[PDB]
Amino acid sequence: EVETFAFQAEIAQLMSLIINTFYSNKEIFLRELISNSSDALDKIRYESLTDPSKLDSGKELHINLIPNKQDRTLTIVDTGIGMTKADLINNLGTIAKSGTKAFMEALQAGADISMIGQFGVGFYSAYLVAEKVTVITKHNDDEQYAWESSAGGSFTVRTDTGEPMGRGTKVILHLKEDQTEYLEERRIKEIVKKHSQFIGYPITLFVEK
Ligand SMILES: Cn1c(=O)oc2cc(S(N)(=O)=O)ccc21
Repeated sequence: EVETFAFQAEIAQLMSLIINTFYSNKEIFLRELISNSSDALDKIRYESLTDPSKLDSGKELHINLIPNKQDRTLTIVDTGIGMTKADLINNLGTIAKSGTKAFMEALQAGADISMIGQFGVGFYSAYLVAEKVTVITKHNDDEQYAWESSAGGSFTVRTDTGEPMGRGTKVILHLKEDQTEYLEERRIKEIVKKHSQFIGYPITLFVEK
């Protein structure tokens, strides 16, 4: 059972701007997604401070980076708080409408796309390098869901029947044909060292056969 939704007009405009603007510094997508994962891990850690049972779905707080050259996917996995179905539909738990408004005013006033994260809509920087993005997520208060969009004004949400995750979020980037450098081990390490050196959770870069 697959539900198809239209993006709010402002969010469709944001993804069009990300996809169509000439902007060479695409590597910041990874910083933005890792920062999102850190934020989600902060949230479940804070909740566990007064209620330890919130970690019954998994005690480890970490971030894994999983490149797959056969599938041409880069997957960012975290064991953070996750998102409910309502969160997914409401722009993946962001205030994307007012964030897009502020971001686009900043762009016409000196800013560049690399500062997208200061406006709370850094997730959509995934479309700098991905033709399609799948988000698998599991929140303690809801079931496991899959969100997916190839932009173009719509996204889908369905119940996920894949591997159960316990708790957290998995962002699967289906990379553009000319963006496969972000599957290379040395390129990912360089980006993590450059932009994510002070993230307070272990980041594990998986290797391939
Ligand atoms: C293939 N794959 C995937 O799609 O998500 C994964 C998560 C893990 S984890 N973080 O549990 O080691 C390991 C492998 C995968």
